Amino acid sequence: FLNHCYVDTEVEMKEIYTSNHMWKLFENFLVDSVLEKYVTEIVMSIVTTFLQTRQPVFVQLLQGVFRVYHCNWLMPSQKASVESCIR
Repeated sequence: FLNHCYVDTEVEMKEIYTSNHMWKLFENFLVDSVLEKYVTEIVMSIVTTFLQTRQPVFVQLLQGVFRVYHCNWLMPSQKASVESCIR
């Protein structure tokens, strides 16, 4: 839904995106192809001007090995995580 609403997430006027943003990110990191979907959502979401959520993205790096899921996507996720850490 929200990944499909990423085309709606690139609107010119972002008014409810500032309030709902910073709330739906941490709920997405509650438990974690599901991992791939989570990675895509994480990639879509940049850090707003307001972090401590970077420890669960390393769970994606820690869960990148020791699993049948490959790291082409995992590598992209790691890069995204690095960018988030920089931000």
